[PDB]
Amino acid sequence: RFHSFSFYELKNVTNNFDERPISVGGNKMGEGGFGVVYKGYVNNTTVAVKKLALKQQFDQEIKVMAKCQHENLVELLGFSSDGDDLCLVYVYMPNGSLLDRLSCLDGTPPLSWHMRCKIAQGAANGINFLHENHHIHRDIKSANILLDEAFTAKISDFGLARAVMTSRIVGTTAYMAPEALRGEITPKSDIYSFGVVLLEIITGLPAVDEHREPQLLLDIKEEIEDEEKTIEDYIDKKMNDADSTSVEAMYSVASQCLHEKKNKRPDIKKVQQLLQEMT
Ligand SMILES: CN(C)[C@H]1CC[C@H](Nc2ncnc3[nH]cc([C@H]4CC[C@H](C(N)=O)CC4)c23)CC1
Repeated sequence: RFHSFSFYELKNVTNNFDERPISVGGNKMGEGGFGVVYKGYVNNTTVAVKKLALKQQFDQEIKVMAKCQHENLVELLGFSSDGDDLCLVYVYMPNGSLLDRLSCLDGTPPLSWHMRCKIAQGAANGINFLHENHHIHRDIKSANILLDEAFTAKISDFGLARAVMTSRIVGTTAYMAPEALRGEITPKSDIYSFGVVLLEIITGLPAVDEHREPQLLLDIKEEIEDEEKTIEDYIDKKMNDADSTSVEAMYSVASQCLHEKKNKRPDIKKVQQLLQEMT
């Protein structure tokens, strides 16, 4: 099981929940709609503390994380429920998110094609574990693929995860399958979202850019298919080791995951096999 941390302990290790960025000497790593993420130091070890700011997503995170322990999923160390605020304690990921590394946020070097292939394989191994254990993530995106000291991919944020139709449509629209947008709950929707992640890895482009044509990255599949553009035209130029053949083998996997008809998309086990054959 997990550790029950006291609020006071979490308060002094996050320097009284210092909201100043790390870049100016504070403890704030990033904020989202459901809280603030702080850098902490417990057992000399660095930790990530999400102080929540909702209670259902707290319990859903603990529920899914108690059941799901894999090499390619972030690990939750514990939580704090007793004290003024709810916190979630995780293992620290020194290389942040795949989104940030692909955008080279804060001046970090571009990821090589070799690093990118491993991350794709890793993230897929994580999705396969989730699907084998009958869980649908519902928010597969690069911001939710974290990177450790060896740049091993770790799927994060199981707040919207589910063990089919719903009224409460959730996820990130730039990554969502057409049927997910209509209200269907299916593991096939996670496959589609992973296809967008593969496109981000090949291109280094964000899934949505309001000041770009096309605004949505998934739309380049149409441009390539209708021979208006090539996959080579889109390949991230911030790489020196991107081999044409393996880039084409990854784009084929991405194109397959982005099939508009959910039943024509491969299952996650087929995705792993395809990404393995690529290397
Ligand atoms: C924009 N950018 C600066 C981001 C800012 C947040 C960072 N988060 C992390 N950083 C390093 N170690 C980590 N371990 C675990 C996590 C996250 C914490 C938040 C959790 C949640 N349920 O929302 C998911 C797991 C984490 C990632 C980078």
